[PDB]
Amino acid sequence: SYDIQAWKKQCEELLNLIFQCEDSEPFRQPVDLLEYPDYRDIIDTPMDFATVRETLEAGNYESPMELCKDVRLIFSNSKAYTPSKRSRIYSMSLRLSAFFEEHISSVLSDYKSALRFHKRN
Ligand SMILES: CC1(C)CO[C@@H](CNC(=O)N2CCN(C(=O)c3cccc(O)c3)CC2)CO1
Repeated sequence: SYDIQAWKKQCEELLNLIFQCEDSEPFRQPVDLLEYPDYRDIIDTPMDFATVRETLEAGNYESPMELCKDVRLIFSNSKAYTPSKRSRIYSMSLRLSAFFEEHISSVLSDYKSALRFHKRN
C-alpha cells in the first residue's frame, strides 16, 4: 500500500492488542510515585501506554517513528528503574517489547515506502 495515513489506524489496533496483553499491566498509566517516590531521581521523561494512545488520538504524532520512540521510552524507563534483571516487571517489559517490535516493523516499513513513493518524481 502507498497510503501515507494508514499507520495511524494500524497503531491504534496495535495499542488495543497491547492493552489485551496482561504483560502491559505495569505500564498502562503514568508511574504513581507514592509507591516509587524517587522515580524522577532516575527517570527524566515518564511515559505510559495511555499517554501514547492519547497523543495519537489528539493528532499529536506526525509519523509512526515518533510513536515508536515513545513506546521504546516506556521499556527504557522500566530498565532504568529495575533494581535487577530477576524482576517480574523486567521479564514483563522484555516480552511486551518483543511483541511490539514484531508488530511495528511492517507499519514503519509501509509508511517509509509510502513517503518514498510520494516523492518518486
Ligand atoms: C516496591 C514496589 C512498589 C516496586 O514496584 C512494584 C514492581 N513494579 C516496579 O518496580 N515498577 C518500576 C518500573 N516501571 C516503570 O518504569 C513504568 C513505566 C511506565 C509506566 C509506569 O507507570 C511505570 C513499572 C513499575 C513492586 O513493589
